[PDB]
Amino acid sequence: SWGYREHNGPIHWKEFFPIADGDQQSPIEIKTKEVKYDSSLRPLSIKYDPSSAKIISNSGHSFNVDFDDTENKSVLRGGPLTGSYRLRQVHLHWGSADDHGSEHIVDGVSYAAELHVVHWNSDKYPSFVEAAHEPDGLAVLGVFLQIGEPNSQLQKITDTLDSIKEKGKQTRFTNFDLLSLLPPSWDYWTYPGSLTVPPLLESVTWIVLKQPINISSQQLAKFRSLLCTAEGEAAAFLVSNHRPPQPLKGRKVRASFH
Ligand SMILES: Cc1cc(=O)[nH]c(SCC(=O)c2ccc(S(N)(=O)=O)c(Cl)c2)n1
Ligand SMILES: [Zn+2]
Repeated sequence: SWGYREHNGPIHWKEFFPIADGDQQSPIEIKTKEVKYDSSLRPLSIKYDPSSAKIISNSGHSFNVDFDDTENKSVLRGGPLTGSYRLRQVHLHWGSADDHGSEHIVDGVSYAAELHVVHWNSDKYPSFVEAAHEPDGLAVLGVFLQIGEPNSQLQKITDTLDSIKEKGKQTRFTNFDLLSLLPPSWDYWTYPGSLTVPPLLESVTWIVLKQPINISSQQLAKFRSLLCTAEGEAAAFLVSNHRPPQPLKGRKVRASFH
């Protein structure tokens, strides 16, 4: 099965999922002199209910905070989006070293990690599952992490990781104030792309915030202790789980600011 190890990592994914070589793949290099300022883009309209968070799990590929998306308590609107995108899931990407952990790269600068906040278009689709197969179905907010002072909201996640070390394990997790976790500035870049993991579907409107948030080196290192392997399998650690940048193939990256 797919992963980030030598045999099963990003270079080999095209072997099980050919769209890995598609024309709208993510992540990408963001080259700021090539981005087009677009005055029709709107500021982000963000509403996240801290009670929406319910469970945190180890998928084998990252941790997932899953949100109750039964109704429209936590939604993203504005930005490049038409209509209302419902919060589903938060997860993180990192690398084995603090200087190279993010998926999107900005003029060659990788960050220490990158948080993804995944939402789905419930104004057009009846479920996440249906939305995930259409070009306008998903919207992902990408937030960079840089090493700095410890982050008291991320401490809440790190404190759970010992209880979910094995692939498949879950624990309850709620009262998570995702709105306060975001950086001061919500200036962003946006482009049409894909999931950055298999099945790599080309259904995502990416919204990548320019300003990073801080995490300490000790908090970040805790994520690398997660196993990519299940209880009863030979242990291997998820030291790195970021996909390299993919060809832009003529897509327009736009900025909400200039
Ligand atoms: C978000 C979610 C909930 C769920 O129940 N199942 C799944 S399958 C994984 C998936 O669809 C997915 C994974 C990664 C991403 S990412 N790395 O943020 O481009 C996305 Cl948009 C979607 N994903
Ligand atoms: Zn992701």
